Amino acid sequence: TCPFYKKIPGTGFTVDAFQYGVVEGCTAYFLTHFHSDHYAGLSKHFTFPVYCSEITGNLLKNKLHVQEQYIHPLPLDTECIVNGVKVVLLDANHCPGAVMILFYLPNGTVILHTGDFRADPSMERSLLADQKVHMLYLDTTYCSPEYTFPSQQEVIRFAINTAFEAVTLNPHALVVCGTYSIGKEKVFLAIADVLGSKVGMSQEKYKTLQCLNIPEINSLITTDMCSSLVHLLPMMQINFKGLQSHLKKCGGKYNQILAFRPTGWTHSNKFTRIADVIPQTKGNISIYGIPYSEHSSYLEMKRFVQWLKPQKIIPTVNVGTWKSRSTMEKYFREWKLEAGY
Ligand code: NI
Repeated sequence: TCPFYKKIPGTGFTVDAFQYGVVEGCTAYFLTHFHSDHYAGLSKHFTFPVYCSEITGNLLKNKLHVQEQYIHPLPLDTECIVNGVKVVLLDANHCPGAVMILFYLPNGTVILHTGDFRADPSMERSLLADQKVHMLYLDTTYCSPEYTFPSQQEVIRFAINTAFEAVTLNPHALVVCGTYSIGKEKVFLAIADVLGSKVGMSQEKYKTLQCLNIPEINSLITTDMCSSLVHLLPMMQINFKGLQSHLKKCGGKYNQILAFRPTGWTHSNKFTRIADVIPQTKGNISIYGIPYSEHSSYLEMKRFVQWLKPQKIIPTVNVGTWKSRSTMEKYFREWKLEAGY
């Protein structure tokens, strides 16, 4: 059944709860972002109101074929009424179109649901600074102090310089970037841009990127692989076998591949800086794992929660085992005591 942590008390609202059949009493289904764990169950046959950002709305229409009448896009940073309840959507700093949702309850409670987020100090000067938040429904993906990672800016810097050097040493070297969902477009766009190429991809992925209101996008991407030296591939196909495979297809136009696997956290974060990264090599093919996260580090999450001073925190991630639940509850208490709320 739909779990309590997907239900908004005092409303008929649910968040990211599309795979339980009909949910009894739900009058509006909110969708935080277009990632399959969150949208799972949506299709052309859904006939209930979906509320989401304009970008997520494009993806529901064009990729899932949900019928326009059931898609209710809302502007960000704007007080809106939904079945008689004041709500605001805010940028979640996750993937394109991803939002947090502020619910203002008739009883006077204020609830923030973060969807998936990477906390940032910039959020401390959004509409959140304006009033008190009583309940936080929190993206707890990396809620443990071993989870450090560098800034997005540091990670893009590294990838830019790595690829530029490699291609300038060898003009017949091809760059490949893995993907399996939206998000992390900056990796392949910033590399494409330093190399004066467009990025080349399948027609399915091109369609996906054309929904995202990215400015000047027609100048940045293409479906003509031949014209491009930055290729996007399914993340599955980023390994030496599927790379060699792919290298055959380019027909002697390239003799080397330099490939990137944008990972979340991996255990070399606990010993190795971004400056000191190395790839896995097999001949003319190299693979860099780079830790580009679109989720909060443990410290970023800690700071956001200590700024917000919520009265109750309900985790939405890693809730499936008693050990995780108990560990999280400990950090929540530490934070509270350190900060005096
Ligand atoms: Ni996500």
